[PDB]
Formats: sequence, structure tokens, C-alpha cells
Amino acid sequence: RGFSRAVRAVFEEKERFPGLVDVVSNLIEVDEKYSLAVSVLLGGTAQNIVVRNVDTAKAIVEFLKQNEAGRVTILPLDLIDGSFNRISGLENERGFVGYAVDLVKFPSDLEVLGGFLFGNSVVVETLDDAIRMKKKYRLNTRIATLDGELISGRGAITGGR
Amino acid sequence: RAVRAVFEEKERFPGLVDVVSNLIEVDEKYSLAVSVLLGGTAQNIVVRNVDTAKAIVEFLKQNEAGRVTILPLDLIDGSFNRISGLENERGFVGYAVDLVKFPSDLEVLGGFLFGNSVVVETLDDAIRMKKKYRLNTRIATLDGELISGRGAITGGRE
Repeated sequence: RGFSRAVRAVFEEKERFPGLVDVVSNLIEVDEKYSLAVSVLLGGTAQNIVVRNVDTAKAIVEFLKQNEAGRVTILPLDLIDGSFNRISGLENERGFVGYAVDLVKFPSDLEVLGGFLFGNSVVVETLDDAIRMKKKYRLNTRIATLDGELISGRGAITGGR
Repeated sequence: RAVRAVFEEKERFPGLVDVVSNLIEVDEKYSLAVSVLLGGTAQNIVVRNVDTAKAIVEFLKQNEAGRVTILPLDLIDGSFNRISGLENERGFVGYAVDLVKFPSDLEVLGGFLFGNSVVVETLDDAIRMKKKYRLNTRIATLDGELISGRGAITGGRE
């Protein structure tokens, strides 16, 4: 565990929840190369709890609400959406590294998560590229730089610790 | 707080405006709902131009004062569309935008910060409703819960 404490409470009573599966960070494999890019791209979702059914999700919510052990985000595989579409041409753009999904691996059946957690979100060399590209294809998608910066699908820029 | 470093040197940044939480008015009633709906964005820095944003990023990167999220009024998108029918749904409370106020010109932010995202009575409602209109929109409950546009459920207490 080492983390969440809200997630911990949830798992150290896993019996109470049938549909339970695992927190994202655990059931995900990311190519060390662009690990940092994916990381910022993920954000808090690295601690999302994946459950099989919504009922178990509500059970957790109600559970935490009682014990007040904190707040969490649950991902019911039966409700979440993993659809997404690539954009023809981005691959030839300058600075273009690749799509999130293509830079991550998920245990066979849990293929959805990729689509869900990322979708068409992309990675690039630098901020300038991200900006310059978001301006072009008026991307409503997310773009993170190898440097660690990020641009929301809506245009919010985050970076530089 | 990295915002502090950014403001306590505000001179370095011309296009600067203000952090969200400051320049926003929310009807105390469903304050909690809006709150979870906002999330970290309550500390987003609103700048006029992108250049100023890049300046801050570069500024923070140097001083290592921490990370922030900047909202260039010249890049952000505040477009959004309501959904016919949701108003007559059960549990339905209202759209985020309608439950918040922004200093005239900064009308964008509402559309940006929220869009069509909605508020409802309870989780059951939210779920039940996301299933119906297969909402790709966000739904928060007066109780404080939330469902991402993609279906991520968040809730709890402290």
C-alpha cells in the first residue's frame, strides 16, 4: 500500500466489497522512457480504484462517508467510457512523440482503462510544440511534454515545479 | 501556494489577473457541490495572455517554487451546450454555470470551468442519469459526490 489512506481503508476491508479489483498505479505498465510525461498526464488517477460494478462503488462511497476515512475516486468498469479516436496527421507534426495509450500497457481484458484514462491525449517534445500544435488542430485533447508540462483539452497550462 | 511566489512578484507578469477562488461568487446553498465540482481549479491563475503564462512556467521552473495551473483568457475554451430534458429529470438541481457568478467580462470562465456539468440530489440520481443520457458531462451531488464525464466516481469525508 504505502499511500492513499483512503484507498488503504477501502482495501483493508476488501471483503466488504466484491467487485473490487485494484488501484490503477498497480495494474499499469509504463515505458520508463516517457514515464514522467505519462505521470503528469495521469495526475491523481494513479490512485483511482477500479471496481467491476457501480454497486460496489456506491458501497465504498457510503462506506467512506460513514467512517469518514477520506475521499476516493472509483472506476466501475461497467460505467466508464474508453472510446477514443486518433487524429490523422498528428504523427507527422514536429515534436510529436505519440499517443498516451500507445505508451502504456494493461492486463489484456482491462484494455478499456487505456482508452478511459487517456483517450487520444498526446505527448510531445516541448511546451512550444504543444502550444503550437494545440493552436493548429484546435485539439480538444490533452497534450503533455516530455518536459512534464501539460495542456488541458480546454487550454489550461500546467508546469514547472 | 506556489501562487504566492507568483503573485509576490506580480510585477514580473503584466497579463496577470487573479486566482479563481477570488474572482468567483457561489450561492452558499450548493456551495459544497460546486466545490467538489471545481477541485484544484479553485487555485487556477487567470492570465490575459499565453506569453505571461509561459513566463510564469519559466519563472517557477527556475526558482523551483512549485507547480501551478494557468488560465490564459486568450487560449481557454468556454463553449458548452445544455441538454434538453435533464431539467425534467428526477433529482436534477441545475447546471454549474447557472449556480455561479463572474465579473461580467470574465463570463468565459464559467463555460470553461464548468460547461454543461450538472448538480443533483444524490448519487443514485447521478448514476441513474449518467446511464440514461450517457452523459459525457460531469455530475456532482449535493452530498459532494462526483462522476467524471467518463464515469469516474469520487466521494467521501474528512
